[PDB]
Amino acid sequence: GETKEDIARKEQLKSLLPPLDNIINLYDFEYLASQTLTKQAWAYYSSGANDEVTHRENHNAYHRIFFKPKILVDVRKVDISTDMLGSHVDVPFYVSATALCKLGNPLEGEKDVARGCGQGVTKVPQMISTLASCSPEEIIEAAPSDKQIQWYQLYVNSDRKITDDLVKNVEKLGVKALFVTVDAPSLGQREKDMKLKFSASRALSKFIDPSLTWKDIEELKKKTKLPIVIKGVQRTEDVIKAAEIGVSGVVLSNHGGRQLDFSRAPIEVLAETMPILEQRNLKDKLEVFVDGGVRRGTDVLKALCLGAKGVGLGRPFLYANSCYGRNGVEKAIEILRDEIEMSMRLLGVTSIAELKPDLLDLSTLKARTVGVPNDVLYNEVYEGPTLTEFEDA
Amino acid sequence: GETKEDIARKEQLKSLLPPLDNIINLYDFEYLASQTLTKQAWAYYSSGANDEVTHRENHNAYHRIFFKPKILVDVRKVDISTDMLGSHVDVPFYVSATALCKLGNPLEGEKDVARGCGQGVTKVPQMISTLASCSPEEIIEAAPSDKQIQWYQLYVNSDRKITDDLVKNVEKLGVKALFVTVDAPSLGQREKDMKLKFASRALSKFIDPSLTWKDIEELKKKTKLPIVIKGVQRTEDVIKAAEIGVSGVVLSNHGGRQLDFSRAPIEVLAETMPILEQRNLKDKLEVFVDGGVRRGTDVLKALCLGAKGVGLGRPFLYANSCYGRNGVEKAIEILRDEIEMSMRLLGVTSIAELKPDLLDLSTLKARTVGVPNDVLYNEVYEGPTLTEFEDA
Amino acid sequence: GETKEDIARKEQLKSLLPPLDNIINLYDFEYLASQTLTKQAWAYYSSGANDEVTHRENHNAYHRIFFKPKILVDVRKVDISTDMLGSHVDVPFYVSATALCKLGNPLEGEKDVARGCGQGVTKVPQMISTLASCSPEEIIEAAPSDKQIQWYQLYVNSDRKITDDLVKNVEKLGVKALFVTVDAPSLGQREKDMKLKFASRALSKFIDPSLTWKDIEELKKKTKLPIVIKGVQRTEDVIKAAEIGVSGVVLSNHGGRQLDFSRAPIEVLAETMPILEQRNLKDKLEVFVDGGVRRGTDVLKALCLGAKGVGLGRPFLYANSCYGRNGVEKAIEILRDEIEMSMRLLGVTSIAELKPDLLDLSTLKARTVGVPNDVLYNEVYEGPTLTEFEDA
Amino acid sequence: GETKEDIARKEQLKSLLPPLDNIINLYDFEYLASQTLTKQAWAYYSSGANDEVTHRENHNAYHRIFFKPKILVDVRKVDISTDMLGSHVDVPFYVSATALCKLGNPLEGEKDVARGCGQGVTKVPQMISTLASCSPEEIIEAAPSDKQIQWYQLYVNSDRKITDDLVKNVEKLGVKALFVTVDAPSLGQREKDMKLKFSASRALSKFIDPSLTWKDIEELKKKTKLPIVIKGVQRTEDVIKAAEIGVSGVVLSNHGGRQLDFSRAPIEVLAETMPILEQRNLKDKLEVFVDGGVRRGTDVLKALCLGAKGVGLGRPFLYANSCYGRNGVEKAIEILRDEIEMSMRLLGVTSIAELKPDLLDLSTLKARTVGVPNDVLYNEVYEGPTLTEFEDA
Ligand SMILES: Cc1cc2nc3c(=O)[nH]c(=O)nc-3n(C[C@H](O)[C@H](O)[C@H](O)COP(=O)(O)O)c2cc1C
Ligand SMILES: Cc1cc2nc3c(=O)[nH]c(=O)nc-3n(C[C@H](O)[C@H](O)[C@H](O)COP(=O)(O)O)c2cc1C
Ligand SMILES: Cc1cc2nc3c(=O)[nH]c(=O)nc-3n(C[C@H](O)[C@H](O)[C@H](O)COP(=O)(O)O)c2cc1C
Ligand SMILES: Cc1cc2nc3c(=O)[nH]c(=O)nc-3n(C[C@H](O)[C@H](O)[C@H](O)COP(=O)(O)O)c2cc1C
Repeated sequence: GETKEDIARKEQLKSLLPPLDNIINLYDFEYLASQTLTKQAWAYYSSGANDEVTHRENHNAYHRIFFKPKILVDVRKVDISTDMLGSHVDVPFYVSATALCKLGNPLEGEKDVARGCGQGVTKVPQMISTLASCSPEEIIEAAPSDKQIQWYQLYVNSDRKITDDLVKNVEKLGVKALFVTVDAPSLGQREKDMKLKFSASRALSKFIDPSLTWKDIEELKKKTKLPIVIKGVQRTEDVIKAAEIGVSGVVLSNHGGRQLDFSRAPIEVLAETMPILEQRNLKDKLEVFVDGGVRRGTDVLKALCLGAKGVGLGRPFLYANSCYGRNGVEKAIEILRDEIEMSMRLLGVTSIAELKPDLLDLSTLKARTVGVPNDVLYNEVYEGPTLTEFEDA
Repeated sequence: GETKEDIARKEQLKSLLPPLDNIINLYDFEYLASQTLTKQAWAYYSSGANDEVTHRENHNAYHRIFFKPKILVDVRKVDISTDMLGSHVDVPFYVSATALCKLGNPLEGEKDVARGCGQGVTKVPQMISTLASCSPEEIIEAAPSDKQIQWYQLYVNSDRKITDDLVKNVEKLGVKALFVTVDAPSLGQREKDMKLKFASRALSKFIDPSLTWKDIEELKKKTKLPIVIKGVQRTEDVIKAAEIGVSGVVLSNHGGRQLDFSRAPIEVLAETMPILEQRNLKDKLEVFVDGGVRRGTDVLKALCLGAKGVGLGRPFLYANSCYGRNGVEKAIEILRDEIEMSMRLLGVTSIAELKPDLLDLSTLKARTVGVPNDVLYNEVYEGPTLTEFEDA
Repeated sequence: GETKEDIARKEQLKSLLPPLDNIINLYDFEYLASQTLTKQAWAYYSSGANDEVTHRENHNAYHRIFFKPKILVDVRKVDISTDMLGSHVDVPFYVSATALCKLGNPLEGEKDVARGCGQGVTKVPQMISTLASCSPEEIIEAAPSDKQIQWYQLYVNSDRKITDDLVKNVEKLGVKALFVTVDAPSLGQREKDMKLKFASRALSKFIDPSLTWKDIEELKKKTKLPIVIKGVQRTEDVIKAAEIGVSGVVLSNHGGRQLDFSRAPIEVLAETMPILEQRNLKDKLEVFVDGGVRRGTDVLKALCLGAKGVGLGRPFLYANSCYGRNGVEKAIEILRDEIEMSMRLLGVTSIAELKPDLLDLSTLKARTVGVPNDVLYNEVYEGPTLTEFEDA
Repeated sequence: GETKEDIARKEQLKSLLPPLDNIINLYDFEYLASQTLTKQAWAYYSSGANDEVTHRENHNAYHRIFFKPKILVDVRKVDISTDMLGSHVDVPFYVSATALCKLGNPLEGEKDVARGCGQGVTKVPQMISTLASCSPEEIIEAAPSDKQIQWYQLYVNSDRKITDDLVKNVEKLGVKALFVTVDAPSLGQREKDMKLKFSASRALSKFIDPSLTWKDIEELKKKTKLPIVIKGVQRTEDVIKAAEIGVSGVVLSNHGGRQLDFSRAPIEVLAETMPILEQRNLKDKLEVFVDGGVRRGTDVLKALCLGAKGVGLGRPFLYANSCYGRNGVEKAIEILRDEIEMSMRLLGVTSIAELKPDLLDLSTLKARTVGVPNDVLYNEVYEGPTLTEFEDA
């Protein structure tokens, strides 16, 4: 597993971690994390399914979208607060569920992302994983603010009793909503992870029931008063099905590219979906969230302009928590918050409600390309232009 | 040819081959093979025609297709079995014909891919090349299961007697079908191959460059075995095949080893099936595709577009070369699981349910060639940097 | 900040600067500058907002446009002079406002770009920044030719008195126009800049984030100088500008230093001019563009799409920093010749003849984002190799 | 200029030149040439205008075109001969004019490309440059076969007398056609070249008259009986003008990307042009040639399928001539000849006349793209999948 030279090196790098407020963007936590986490943790956290195409595409598709900002608009004041699943929130984003947080943060785990989401002036919703390291009660008890909200992400067990009880329990504990994950009926093949464990129905586990169906969701809807959100939808047809059975929302997601490879970028699915919901006379019947590859405030703004109620982030927070703990999570939150406010100003709007599609240039949303392979001989032999040089010393 | 240093190094690497069950995907057999095979074998197996554009494009075109998976579907059970050329098969894929397998596996050659296809719980169809190292007899005799099926890939000889006899022979031996290759009337230029050995020359009397449709029509009369035209590259020829009544075609370009700039078979498949329907030829033909298939999801996409089966060449060749029969069996297991695992996440439970509504085909045509790089602008530009650790 | 090793190295490189007439293109000044400026100056000048996507896109979008040149046309004589904001100018381009020029040129700052714009045979308009290092007076006083024109770029202060006075002042001083910048109500995040120094903070009372159209309408009444709204990024705002009657706009995003993912001004220009015509606003406004312009052909494309003038920021900044006033003059000569030389090959003889039929705009919209690289497939693949020389 | 270490090194590499028949493709001559030619020659030959975008695009646009080959066709026999400007030729390609051939081949210059074009079984047309190193008569006299044809490329001089006489002269000498170049009224800026000479109307030279117009061509048409071809056309409007004044043809060209940068790939201009010539009832009134970036037989086949009468090549032959002389040129010719025949067989046709557009897939001819710039931080921090490794020795 983790060698002595591995351990020795990382321990030394951890003492050279730069001061938390020298961290400029979310990628910085990722770099530091990639150098300090154990092989196992890094592998667990950073991997995606198979070739990890979807994992990267989730992020790159945001780049097929450009802005059409308004100028000469009074932008002295800006408000990025909004509402999600019935609760008022300070920001348009949230921490999505990430199992085994103790892998990167052994002592605090999820309790630290909870403190991170409520200890600062900006209280951010935290989605709690079913497969979390810590227990539900300790995670919820660690929340430092009564104003902060927490959501419980649920995997339905083959043993429904366990699930029914867990729901009664988290509801008693005070979570504001249930996100039931449906994109993992089977475990995705994360190969970086698999290589380390060298130091078909095997992907199924009764812990997560591969037989979950819409009927099952309809019944769950009857057993609880908590808003229900179907997490992991990847096509418009299922957003419509969700709206028709009456759940509160869906999160357009592919599990951060950790499940089906070649699932589309949720931002693209979002673009296709909202207009169709209007055509089907389902506008606003559902609250639609997206996650995957979101790393910049402008990523969030694009999602909001296309109609997302909220934008989730997984890995960035995981890395912040692992390298700097609760304070890292708070920092991450501050960085994202500011990127959103500053770009909203430049966009020329002053509130989340004003983020609409006419602010986006969607004309090239479909330019997802695959180039003809490189003419290696032609390019190898070719010699490009060179810059002028300084005089010989 | 193969030097002493070459031999010394490779022999040592072969003893460091990792344990067969540490092999995660098809690319792993390729990497190992590339470091252990002889220059000649590697060059022979890994090369494509001219600039090898099509060889790579065959694979890359699969990436112009995305999935539109169904969720909240009972995927506890999944079945990837199907039927090809009248026979029931455990999987939707097969081993395509690859001549000279003894180059990578000197002792067993094709006999080892045969054992690999039937020695495990999953019996996979094996297409036997005309130019195989081993004899038809010994390759078919090597098959360990009576349930496994074998197909014979045929090159029509200028000497038709030789061909007529070979057909009677393989038919007597029990092969379930005849795949007659039509994309190699002349040998493509594999330059990696040629460098090592340092236009009427591309024609050999072995493969008759004069083969025409009439010839196929007559072959149809001389045998009872289903006939499949291997190497179709345009819709017009799929239609001609359906019209002369053969059993199927395999949309292929010889793994990019023949005409460079032939399109990705997956693309030709996407264009073809709808046209077959319009021409009232739906299901008259069984359509297979090969070329650049390396992941289960590649296979699923082909199946959703209507392919009856998906063939793989090189991947199996590499497995056979590095790990022999067990390698082939391993490759088979890897592909089998990739297909089942992703079929579940796709939200379907059988090959029949794999249809085009499961695919996002909106960008199938985004095969691009970028404007050349502005080298001075990019060279001088300095991109953003990541934060750094404190100075030790 | 700037270390001893830094200083020692750069001072030595500055004495090895090549002779000014060995400088072939604008990129050469950029390379030299990047090796000689202080970390602070380089970071300040070369940075863009966040990921710097727009900064680069501003330049790259010019490459989505190709030429459809006329041949067999008498191009013995060529004229690239034109008119901007009521004044005749020798060239179709200008020096856009760049604050803190003393960072790269401590002794002369902006006074040196002024001398550069008028000391040669080609007099180029110079836009003077509000945040310049030098004072308005001294920059205008430094102008060596009475024929050269200067424009004042203005940031409206929260304290309008300061602004009203500054306007009376620059107007008295003789500037030919007022460019009021509207794309920086808040300061963009230049991260290269920030690393060296190791959301209401992005607002300074210097640049009033509350500026609106009404404010511009009133400014129009307090001055006789033509007014140009600098920093327009969408067609709706070009139309609003035309409707309130200002003299023009400059399609710009602050050289990618403000909102990341704002589009390439050239693209916004292509979309805008035809719409202005449809709205019966043809010629009511003079439209300028800036951002990523580095070659004469970039300028020609902007002109063919209807731009009245094309501005350049960084290129001139780099020339001024490395070679001072003479560098600016050199840059001016380089761009001047690139424009004339390519206008001849384009087959036209004057700025007026630069129209869109000279451009191929069919792929203007091919701004793409590729599917991520299949790393295993590409890593394992071995491309063709070139023949080699005999073994020595 | 050329240093002692430069000279010493190159002289040694020239003795290590591999045997001529070990040369597999045109790129091989380019590599060898790039290592053996003098700085000056290489710079002169390999450079294009400004950023050299068009130079590379000329070649890459061929890659936006794919084949739709016919199978089950008797392809035992194949014929790649055709006719150009009234003469029967063994191949569908030719050597385009390249000034100063003595730069790469000091002793023989153009005389060697002439011997190379006629000494073998395949006689290839040779276009002779006005700015050639050798004299017209010696170049024409060096032709070893009476069956081989030569064309004279003309630059019209400000002093028309000189031009009128030169035409009378080359016509007396026996050239079969006049290609008058019109894409160089002014000299393009080849910067690799300029850098070496450190070891506005300055681009004009009365030697090449910048005032040439259509009228001038009409009159030239009256002063000679040789077919005239306007070399350097870059838009459809001028192909139509040429057809209307009655010249024999045009060569869709941009001077190998050595003149206007951002001129289009001639193959693309060809695709657009031929259909328009038919619509305008001008089909076959003109013979249309293309040049630029052609390096493979399939490049040639694509051009022919789109209606080109012949395909020219510049640099490849220049490099072959420079490194191996007359025999190199002959080799180059053999390589191209075979690539064309072998791929024609696989295409499923047996003669040049059968090369038509239904053999091409033109659906993506317009996918000439410019990607959104790279998200450097995201890609830098990302860590891709790795291949399995051999056991530790
Ligand atoms: C290490 C890791 C563990 C995760 N565990 C869960 C989980 O237990 N339940 C769940 O619903 N989603 C899980 N997710 C998915 C996230 O909730 C979310 O979809 C994803 O992280 C968003 O992508 P991003 O990481 O690119 O922002 C996990 C993601 C990661 C990276
Ligand atoms: C080394 C090698 C030898 C081959 N020999 C034959 C052959 O004799 N007959 C035939 O029909 N196809 C032959 N093929 C082509 C395959 O049947 C198949 O079309 C191709 O390998 C599919 O491409 P892939 O390798 O990317 O999967 C050969 C391919 C390779 C790589
Ligand atoms: C270092 C620097 C300082 C600038 N300062 C100003 C300013 O004070 N006012 C303004 O209107 N624009 C300012 N700009 C933007 C320029 O006027 C112009 O829009 C931009 O430089 C054009 O982009 P380019 O550098 O790629 O040519 C500045 C640009 C740079 C690079
Ligand atoms: C070094 C060099 C010199 C050239 N000289 C001439 C010339 O004197 N006259 C002319 O009409 N074309 C000239 N050309 C252009 C060629 O005739 C032809 O257009 C070009 O080489 C085709 O591009 P390619 O080199 O990529 O094949 C020259 C090209 C090169 C590379």
